[PDB]
Amino acid sequence: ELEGKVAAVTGAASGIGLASAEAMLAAGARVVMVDRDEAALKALCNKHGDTVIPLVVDLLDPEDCATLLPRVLEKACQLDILHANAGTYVGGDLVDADTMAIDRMLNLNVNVVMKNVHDVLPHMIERRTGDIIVTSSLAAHFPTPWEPVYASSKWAINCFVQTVRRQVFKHGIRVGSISPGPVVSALLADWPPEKLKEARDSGSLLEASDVAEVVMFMLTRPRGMTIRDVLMLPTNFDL
Amino acid sequence: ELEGKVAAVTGAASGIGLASAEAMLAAGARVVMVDRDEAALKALCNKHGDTVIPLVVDLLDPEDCATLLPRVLEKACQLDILHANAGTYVGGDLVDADTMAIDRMLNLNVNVVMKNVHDVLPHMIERRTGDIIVTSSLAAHFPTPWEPVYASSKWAINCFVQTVRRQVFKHGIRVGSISPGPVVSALLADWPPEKLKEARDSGSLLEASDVAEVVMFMLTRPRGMTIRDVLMLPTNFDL
Amino acid sequence: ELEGKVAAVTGAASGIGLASAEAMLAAGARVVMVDRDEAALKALCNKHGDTVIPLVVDLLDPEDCATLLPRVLEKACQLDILHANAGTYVGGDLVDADTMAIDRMLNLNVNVVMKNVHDVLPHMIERRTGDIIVTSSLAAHFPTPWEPVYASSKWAINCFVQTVRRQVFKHGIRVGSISPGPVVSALLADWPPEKLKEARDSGSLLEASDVAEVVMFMLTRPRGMTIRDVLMLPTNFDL
Amino acid sequence: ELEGKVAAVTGAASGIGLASAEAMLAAGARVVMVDRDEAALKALCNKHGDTVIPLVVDLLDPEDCATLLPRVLEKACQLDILHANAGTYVGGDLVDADTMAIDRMLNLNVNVVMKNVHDVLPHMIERRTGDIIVTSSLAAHFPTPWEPVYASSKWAINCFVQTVRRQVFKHGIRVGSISPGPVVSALLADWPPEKLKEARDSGSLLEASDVAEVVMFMLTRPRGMTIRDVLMLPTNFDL
Ligand SMILES: OC[C@@H](O)[C@@H](O)[C@H](O)[C@@H](O)CO
Ligand SMILES: OC[C@@H](O)[C@@H](O)[C@H](O)[C@@H](O)CO
Ligand SMILES: OC[C@@H](O)[C@@H](O)[C@H](O)[C@@H](O)CO
Ligand SMILES: OC[C@@H](O)[C@@H](O)[C@H](O)[C@@H](O)CO
Repeated sequence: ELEGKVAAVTGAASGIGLASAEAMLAAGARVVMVDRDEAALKALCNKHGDTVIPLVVDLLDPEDCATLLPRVLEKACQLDILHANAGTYVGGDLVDADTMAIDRMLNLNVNVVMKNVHDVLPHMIERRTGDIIVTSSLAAHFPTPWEPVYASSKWAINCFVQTVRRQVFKHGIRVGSISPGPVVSALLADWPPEKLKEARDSGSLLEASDVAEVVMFMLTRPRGMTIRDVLMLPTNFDL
Repeated sequence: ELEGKVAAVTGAASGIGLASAEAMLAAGARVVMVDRDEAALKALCNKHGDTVIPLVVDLLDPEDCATLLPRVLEKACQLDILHANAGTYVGGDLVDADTMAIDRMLNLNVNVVMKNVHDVLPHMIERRTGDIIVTSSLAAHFPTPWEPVYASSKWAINCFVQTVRRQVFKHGIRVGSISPGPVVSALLADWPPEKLKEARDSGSLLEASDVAEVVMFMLTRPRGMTIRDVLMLPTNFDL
Repeated sequence: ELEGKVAAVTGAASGIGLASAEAMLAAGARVVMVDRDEAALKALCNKHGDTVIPLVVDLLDPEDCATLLPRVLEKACQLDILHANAGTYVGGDLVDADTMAIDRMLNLNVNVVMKNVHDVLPHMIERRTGDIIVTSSLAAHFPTPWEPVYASSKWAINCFVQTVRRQVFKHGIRVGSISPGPVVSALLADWPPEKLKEARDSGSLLEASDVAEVVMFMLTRPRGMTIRDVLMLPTNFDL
Repeated sequence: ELEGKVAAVTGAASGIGLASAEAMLAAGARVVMVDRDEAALKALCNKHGDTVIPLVVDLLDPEDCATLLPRVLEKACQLDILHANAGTYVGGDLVDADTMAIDRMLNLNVNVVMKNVHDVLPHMIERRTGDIIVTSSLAAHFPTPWEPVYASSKWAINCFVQTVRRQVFKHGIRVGSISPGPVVSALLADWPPEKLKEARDSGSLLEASDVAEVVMFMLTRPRGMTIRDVLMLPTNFDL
């Protein structure tokens, strides 16, 4: 079980963040779902009763990112887990892409992730026990030619995770990430035609509910042990 | 459960291979323990009844490595899993080390691992379903200055695993590895004084029984999904 | 020689960008020095005569980053080389650092670098011949525990460079980077006390004039060949 | 110039080792060419006069690898440079390849390289000044799916080089490697049909004489600076 522990999930309104939030709830926890889409959250706040706490944060406003931390402790307190799942996608060639989404992407996939971790760590250091999981990707361990802006952001995540945990583990904290291949998501529309055609694998891609069990296996682990990364991909995906 | 599946484990006579073999047996499987030490195996063949099949193979004789495959099918058949856990250690500076152990190490940590995989794959391609797990290390993802010969071998393993699975997954096969930090083992005597002192962490290092559960989680996984690597280390180990 | 070719250098007002700009000038080229400090540039515009073109760009305003490209072609045209040397530093623990510099850093070390490349590439694709060099770091190939925010940005650069060149080389373009260890720079004040003490190596660290010769060796290279990266560090630096 | 320095080159009888040996000779040095093919060496010993010293070493006999070091000091002494260029190739799928060449390859591409370095280092530590260059490959920085056995060996080389230099640089020694893409070589016959077709690039591949100049640039470098690696590939090669 997850006893009476509290967890926060960015981008929880949909996709992996959604699957991760629902799986934590099952194990017995209050979960604070964070995303920009309140209308999407609303439907979750009721058919999930009481234990689902919504928190609307653009997360792309420096003022909003800082709202995050205290608001969690305000709304529920008892923070023991953070899951920075918030992420986007930009694929194809570098030209033919706008300067805009780029900025927005790296800031959400890198800047936001770091700031969130930076802002929630003081709590865990006083309290001791802390747990942090970042949503990485298979692109963190491969130079995928068709997503230069996306893979690079995940390479930054790879470094950041293993390096930051080296300066925090003395305070009873665990840090890790999940590096999944392609997964069913609205983000699949943001792909280029390079591959995708690959993602037509009758090896039904990866289901977002499957990675959540890995997240649980990472959380539900002897405190003495830390799982820093997990490389998972659809068996019938060529990479 | 592991139904009536059969598995083979190199270096199963002790350490991680030993923990891995025992955990498979629990899930319900015949396991072929492979190692050079028959006297060590003997004690396992009886107090583990019937389901423990011994196979004495030096594994450092080209003639013996080839004995491996048919002998498994001879002794029990029904091979669905291979675990290349056989490995050794060489630490310290490069000078002050003998040319000999080196050769012996790389051959066992690289040459033997590959040959074993090469020799058991034909079976799985005809049969379809196959599963392969290689025992890697945290050194596969770090340039540890105090074990030049050991880390490099694990970097080769990192490449080999993810690259070989790209040319086999079309035949219903899963390939992956486990990259654990330091673990209680007779190999701990082979360490230099560089760190080790680190391994005095009252964060009781890593227990070999804990990684075995990760191996099960890798095996006991939807066939559609493949876990390629798992980074685990003692929480109180600085790396 | 660099014939009548033109080059642009970000952060050219000081440090590696300064050394790189001066070395190009020697080989025979007009160089557009780009930086926020006009007063620093001014002194360079006169004691370097005619061939030094200044361009004041904050580079941390989306409106200013887009000013870059046309202004180069406006001020001098004939662009054949881009050098994205602009970068900053953030070291120490993650806590004890402000959310602000972080954002500013990743945006300059990642977002700005990409946008600059994105905006200058169309020219080279029409013209054919193009050359791009990014200033990376030794941290691009190591998880330095004491600079989590800086190393991660360089890991992104490592991916970005080798991956972007795979989708441009068909148009007669070369892309690469330089990954130097610590070098004498005003950025040395931004270091933590972790190491630095190392940088007291009577092995006089690395001189910024030495890396510039590597840049020339990268540029001054058979067009048929592309140098993608160069790992250089002070001989007496432990990493 | 290379003053009156002496250098040793493994696999110098042909290919990159051949180009490297000839380029050193030009700069002014005695060079000991090492290879299994005496008949190939013979033709070099005469039309290259006096400064070319042959040394026939199988290099795949543990007894022969140890012959190496003293014999160099026997034949010429004054060793200041070692170049471990000796290497082979194995491509295609893992099945369809023999256990034999594999063993032979990893031993020559990994075991032999290490042993050679291990055996020549004591000299340089007493003498102080030393220089070591290992012939790596682009495969050291990519998981090439069509050469599992070759790339993995180069990943080991990548670790070995940067990690070994960390425990030797205090004795006035420089260590590095060259990571070139595909190059014209008799080893081109050992390729699979996967790509090769790529190597039909009218971007004339890479010429072995071009990498030698990089080697010189690595050697001919301020002692205070060490070039640890150089990533070079044919501009019109997709990787
Ligand atoms: O939804 C994005 C996906 O989860 C990510 O993993 C990459 O797109 C994939 O790895 C391709 O490299
Ligand atoms: O028993 C060996 C250990 O399991 C291995 O993981 C390394 O020694 C460790 O990672 C140090 O880098
Ligand atoms: O000025 C910054 C320096 O050039 C950079 O290279 C890193 O600080 C160094 O590598 C430490 O890892
Ligand atoms: O002759 C071998 C070649 O030099 C090597 O570099 C690889 O074959 C190439 O990189 C393919 O990955």
